[PDB]
Amino acid sequence: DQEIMDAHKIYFADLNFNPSTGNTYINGMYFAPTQTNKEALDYIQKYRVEATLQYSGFKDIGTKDKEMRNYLGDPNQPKTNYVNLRSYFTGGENIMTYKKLRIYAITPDDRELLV
Amino acid sequence: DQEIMDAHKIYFADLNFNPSTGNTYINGMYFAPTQTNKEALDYIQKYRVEATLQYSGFKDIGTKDKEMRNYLGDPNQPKTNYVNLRSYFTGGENIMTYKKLRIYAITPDDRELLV
Amino acid sequence: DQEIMDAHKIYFADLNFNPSTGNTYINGMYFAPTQTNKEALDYIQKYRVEATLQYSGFKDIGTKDKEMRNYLGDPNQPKTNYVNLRSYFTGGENIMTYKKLRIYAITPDDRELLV
Amino acid sequence: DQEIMDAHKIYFADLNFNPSTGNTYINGMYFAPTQTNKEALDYIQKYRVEATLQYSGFKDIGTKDKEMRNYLGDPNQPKTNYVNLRSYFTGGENIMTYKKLRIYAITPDDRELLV
Amino acid sequence: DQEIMDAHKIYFADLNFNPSTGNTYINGMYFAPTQTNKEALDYIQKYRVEATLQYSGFKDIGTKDKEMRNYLGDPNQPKTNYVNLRSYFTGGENIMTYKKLRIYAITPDDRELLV
Amino acid sequence: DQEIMDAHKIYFADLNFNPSTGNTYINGMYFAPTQTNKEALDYIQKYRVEATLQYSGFKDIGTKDKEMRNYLGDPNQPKTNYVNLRSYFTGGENIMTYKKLRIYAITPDDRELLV
Amino acid sequence: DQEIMDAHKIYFADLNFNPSTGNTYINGMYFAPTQTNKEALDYIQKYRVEATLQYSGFKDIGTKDKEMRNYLGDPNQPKTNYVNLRSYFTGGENIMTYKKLRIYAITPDDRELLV
Amino acid sequence: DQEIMDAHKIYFADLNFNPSTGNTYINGMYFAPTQTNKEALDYIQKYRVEATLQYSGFKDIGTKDKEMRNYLGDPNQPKTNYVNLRSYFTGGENIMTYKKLRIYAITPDDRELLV
Amino acid sequence: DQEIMDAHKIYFADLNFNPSTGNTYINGMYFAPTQTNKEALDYIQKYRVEATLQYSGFKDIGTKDKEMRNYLGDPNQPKTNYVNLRSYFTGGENIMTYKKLRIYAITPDDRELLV
Amino acid sequence: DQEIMDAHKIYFADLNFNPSTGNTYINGMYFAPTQTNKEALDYIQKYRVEATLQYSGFKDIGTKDKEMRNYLGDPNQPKTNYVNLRSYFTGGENIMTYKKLRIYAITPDDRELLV
Amino acid sequence: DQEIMDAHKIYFADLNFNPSTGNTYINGMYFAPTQTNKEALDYIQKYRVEATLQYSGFKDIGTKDKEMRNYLGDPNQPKTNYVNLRSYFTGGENIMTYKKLRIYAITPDDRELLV
Amino acid sequence: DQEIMDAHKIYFADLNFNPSTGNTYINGMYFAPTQTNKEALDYIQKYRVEATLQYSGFKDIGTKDKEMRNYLGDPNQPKTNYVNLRSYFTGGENIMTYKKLRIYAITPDDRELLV
Amino acid sequence: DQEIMDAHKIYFADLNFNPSTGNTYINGMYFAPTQTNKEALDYIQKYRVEATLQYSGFKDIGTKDKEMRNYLGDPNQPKTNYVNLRSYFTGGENIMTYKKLRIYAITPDDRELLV
Amino acid sequence: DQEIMDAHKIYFADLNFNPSTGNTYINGMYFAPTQTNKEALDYIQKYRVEATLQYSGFKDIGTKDKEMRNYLGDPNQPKTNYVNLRSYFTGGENIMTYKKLRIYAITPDDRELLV
Repeated sequence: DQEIMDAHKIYFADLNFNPSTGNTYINGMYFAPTQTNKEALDYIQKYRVEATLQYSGFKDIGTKDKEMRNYLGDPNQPKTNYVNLRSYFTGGENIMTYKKLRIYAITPDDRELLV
Repeated sequence: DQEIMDAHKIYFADLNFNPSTGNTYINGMYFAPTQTNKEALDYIQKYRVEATLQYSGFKDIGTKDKEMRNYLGDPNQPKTNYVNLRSYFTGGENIMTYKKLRIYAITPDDRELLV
Repeated sequence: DQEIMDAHKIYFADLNFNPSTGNTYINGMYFAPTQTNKEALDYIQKYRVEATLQYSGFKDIGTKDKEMRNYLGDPNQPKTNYVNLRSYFTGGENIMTYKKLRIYAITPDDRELLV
Repeated sequence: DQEIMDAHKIYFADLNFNPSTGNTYINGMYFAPTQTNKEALDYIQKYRVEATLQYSGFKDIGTKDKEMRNYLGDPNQPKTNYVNLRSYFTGGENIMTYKKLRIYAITPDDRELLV
Repeated sequence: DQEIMDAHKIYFADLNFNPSTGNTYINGMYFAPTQTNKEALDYIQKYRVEATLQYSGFKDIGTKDKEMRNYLGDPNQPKTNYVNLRSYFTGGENIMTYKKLRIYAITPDDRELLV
Repeated sequence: DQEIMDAHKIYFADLNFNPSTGNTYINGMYFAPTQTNKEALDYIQKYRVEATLQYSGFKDIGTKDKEMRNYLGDPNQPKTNYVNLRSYFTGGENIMTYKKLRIYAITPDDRELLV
Repeated sequence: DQEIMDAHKIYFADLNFNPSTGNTYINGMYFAPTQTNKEALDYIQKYRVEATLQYSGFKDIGTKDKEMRNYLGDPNQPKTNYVNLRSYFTGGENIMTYKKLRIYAITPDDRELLV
Repeated sequence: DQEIMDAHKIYFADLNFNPSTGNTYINGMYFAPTQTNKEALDYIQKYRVEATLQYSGFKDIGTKDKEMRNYLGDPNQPKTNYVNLRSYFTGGENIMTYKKLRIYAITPDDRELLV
Repeated sequence: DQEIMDAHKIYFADLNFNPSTGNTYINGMYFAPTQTNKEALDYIQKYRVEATLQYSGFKDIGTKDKEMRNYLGDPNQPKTNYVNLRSYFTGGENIMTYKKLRIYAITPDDRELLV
Repeated sequence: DQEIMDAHKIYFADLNFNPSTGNTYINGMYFAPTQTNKEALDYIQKYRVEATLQYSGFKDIGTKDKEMRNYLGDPNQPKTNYVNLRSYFTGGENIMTYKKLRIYAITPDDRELLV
Repeated sequence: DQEIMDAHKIYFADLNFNPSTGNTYINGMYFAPTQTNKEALDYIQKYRVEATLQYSGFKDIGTKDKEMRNYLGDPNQPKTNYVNLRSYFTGGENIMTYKKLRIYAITPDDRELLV
Repeated sequence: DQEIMDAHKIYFADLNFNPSTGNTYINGMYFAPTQTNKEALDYIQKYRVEATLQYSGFKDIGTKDKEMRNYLGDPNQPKTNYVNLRSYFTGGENIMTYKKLRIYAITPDDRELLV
Repeated sequence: DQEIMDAHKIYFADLNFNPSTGNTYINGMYFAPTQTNKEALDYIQKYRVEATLQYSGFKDIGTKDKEMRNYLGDPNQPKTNYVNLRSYFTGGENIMTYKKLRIYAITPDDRELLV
Repeated sequence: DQEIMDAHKIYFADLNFNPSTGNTYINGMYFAPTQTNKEALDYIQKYRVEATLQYSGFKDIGTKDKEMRNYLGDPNQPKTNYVNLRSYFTGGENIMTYKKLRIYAITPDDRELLV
């Protein structure tokens, strides 16, 4: 059901501010808030990132799975998807310049979100 | 038992005040307080709102179900119905200008309350 | 055993004081303290009030049941009857001007206490 | 300026509730809240009560003076008069049945308030 | 310097929310925030309200004076004017339906703000 | 001593993070940290901003003065200059897109910093 | 075993002091502390008081049973008898002027203690 | 002015309760509450007791002076006299059986109060 | 095994100090600390005291049993015997003048310790 | 005035209890409580002890002076004398076996108290 | 699978700072953070150190086993290996000068990390 | 395996400092820390001390058993032996002058440690 | 007095440990602890550093003055010199690799300490 | 007055215990407690130590002065002398093996105490 699986462009990233610097880091993505007609988040299973770290930026980080907790940290909401940007093969932090998001169902590799 | 199912005009909405603004938002409706002769709240099951958000106001929000907790937050009261204005497909807040309330039993779509 | 069921004239009401007004509201009646010869409180079951609210005073409020907790809030006392003036079909508060108390055993409607 | 000195009928009494009884006692009178045209509270000086105590009710209690603190215990209000019902020749408490209020300027004895 | 003394239309009122009701009351007006070219708030001295109370709404309340504290309760701001809606000849509360605002310099009576 | 008064390009802005949004606001500029050869911050006196607010972005905000507190909130540092982005003719917040900084000595209007 | 059942004259009453009065009230009787030769407290079962209340003093109060807790509120003591002066058909308090103590075994009515 | 100096029969003693005994001890006498016509407490100066201690009861204790603090420990009361039963030549405590009260003005020795 | 059952002369008493007196009372006896060769504390079972109370000193108090808790209140010690001077037929306290200690095995009455 | 200076036999010592021993030590003597006829404590000035320490008991300790604080640690008492058993040429503690008390006025050496 | 078992050069040691000295001690090694292609940490089992202590530095310390807790003390990370530098036959502390790390699989003794 | 059972000379004693004295007491011995080649602590079972107490120093104290808790109070250490110097037939404390340590396996009495 | 002003080689640096890194930073130098014969710290006045920062390491930092507080943070010590490594023209932190220390009396530039 | 200035052999040292070692360090000497006949501590002024440190033990430490605080840390004692073992030219700690104590009056160098 390919095309509507590409059609969930609305998204939100979770932030973390560091004082005594001037920048904000990403530590998670509250992904695909539940609209009226969207239940294709059952077929899609696995996620893969290619981000920009603080040291040696563009690199493959690895493939992990979704963790459906909530939307916007609110208890009375549906369960939406959430890409966790911590359980990944990294040591540094992640910044907000550019990023690529390769997504794995059974055998596609669709690029679903580009900043 | 249609007509008395339309005859429960008494209602109350639950509020939330924001300081450093001047307005009050709605976050729930303590609906149909129990009068002497009203037990038609068993047949009615599902609810649907069409409200005015802070951004792109009039839109269909979706259909959800009742949560009979209490009336006016008081422990020694009967159980009345309560439309929860949080478990709905929204991201913003809701305001107090105008609203429409489409109600679903088995196959009617009766408009039960208009502000 | 009708007449002694009418003969329990001693009673006490439970109060609630509001500051920044000048009046006191009723929120319960510790009813029929246990005297030496009174065990007719087993046959009587249900109670009904016709009180004076803060808005639209004299009206039928409804029929409810007894809740034998204690007398005067004291732990080492017998269990006496208690009319709860909260689990009743009302929204406002109750005041101390005038009141009527219609009491239901199997099929009498005896008026047991008049202020 | 006699007649307007009689014309300040609006008043308020300060209460004290005792639990494990059913009554409320008077312990002060926030007297003559400041209206638009009333500055005759400068000429009047002394006050005298004839109240109903808990024991041997109607008796002369004595003559004392005013204590202009506030109105309704609120800091941002004008200063109004206040009859203190504690600095008086009594030992018991005062109740809310009936009372007489004899007021002393230079040589009148005007009865200013009757309950 | 009459006309610019009429030209300060930007304003803000200070609110107070009561739970277990559904309304919000006014208890002050943070008046005339300091724009780039406005120093006519020195000539104007006294204020007078004609509001709508909870009981017997439209009435003259009286004339009082300004209290320059701050703007929006913030310490690092200029001093702006503030109409205090408490030091006025009233006993009840004030609501948000309609209001009239008669303002007194030396001898004008300009109506400066109408809701 | 014009040119070195233009030559203090190193700067730092003070931030404020809002949760339940995704952005960071500016609320001050710790300006011109003290290098080895820079004592031209005595001649310069007044500052003027032209920023982008949350509503009606590009506008003249006004002219104010410096407040030499510290650098980076640290007690054992020299006193450097600080543009306060709060004591200015605004009501909303300020964001980080674009900004202009017009600076006033006796009679120049030098643009000292552009983002 | 009648006579030694009368021979336990040593006793102690439990007190309660009220400030802002001058008197002390009785609220229990730690009865018959265990001497060397006294085990007749097994045959005796029920107790009855005729005391002096604060209002309408001498009256029959009723028959109740013993509650063997301790002696003098001390944990390392034997269990002695205790007449509870609270679980009795009264509303007021009890005072220390005069009292009568009618005691019920199977069919005697022995007066065991007189003050 | 001898006779009215004898005519102040109203009095009150201050108590102290000891638990794990059954008695109450006297530790002060709030003496001569202020009635309407009594200002003979200026001429009288010194006091002397002959009480009953816990050991070797009836003995002369000594002569001391008055300490006008208040009446009944209440701040808004007049100043009345107070015999302090602690600053006296004793080591034990005082009990409530019998007492004699020898009072010294310039040269009388009037017995003013007998229990 | 009589004689070594008499040969445990080492002992210790447990004290209790009262301030505002000058004396110390006995409230227990940590009896027979465990030496190298002493296991005759198994055959001996019951104890009896004849002490000096505060009132009517020398009297038989009664027979009770041992409570092997510890020695000197220390957790890492063996279990030694302990005569409890509280679970005995008394009402007052015990003092340190003179005492007699009659000890009961099956049928001896050996006096084991004399002060 | 020699003989009455010898006639103040009533005295009291201040104690200190040590747990994990069995004894009580002396750390002060509240000396000569004020009786009715005793004001010879003005002429006497200096004190000298010959006590029994924990090590090398009977020895001259030295001469010191009185410290009139109170009697029995009570604030509402007269000032009586107090021999301080700490400001003396010792290192150990003092016990309660035997003691001698040599007292120095101008030139007598009267032994005033012997235990 | 020998060579890639040698190819995990990335590592991290856990530190402990002592104030009132100038040095930092090692108390653990968070070993082999999980990269993309490394699952040879299953075959390797046992570890052995030859470190430099504070006293008699170079010595064999002994052979122990791995404790897979986390990486960098972070809960949302994979499980990596951890050499515990406490459960080893030592008494002193370990310093940061030089160290040797002999590692035991079934029968190799590969030196895996040298500082 | 006698000789290596004698060869564990490394040891450590556990201390306890008393203020207001100048000495330190022994209250345990963390015995035989685990070296590389020592597992003879399984055959040895029982211990016996001959120490110097505060009173009547050199005496046989008795035979007790080992309590393998830890080494140096540290949780991540092996279990080593520990002679408890409290569960022994003593009443006083132990000091650090001289000591003898007689150790019991099945039938030897080897002296293992001498200070 | 040049040469002994060079002869104070003993020194100490003050540290600061950062967790979640592996290094320690310098934030001060407790300089020249007071030996027996050293009072040349009066003539020397000013100090200058050339350190290695975290970014663009070797650079002139500037000239500042001494702050004689203490030695090793201890209150009962003499006053020694202290180079403050914070009041210097820097923004980053300082590390422990290499450093140069140029010292200014009236007109020498002696290098006093090299790591 | 030389010889009695040598005759004050009684002394006491102040200790400091370190856990996780086995030793106690000296950090002060409460010197010459005040006996009956000793007031030669006025002529003596200065002190000098030659102790054994933790590193390079026997060395001259320097000359300092007395600090008369108290004896044994007790407030109600005379003022005795106190050698402070902290304000001395050292960096390490001091131990309890051997020590020499050279004392300076005007021109003697008497060795007053040897351990």
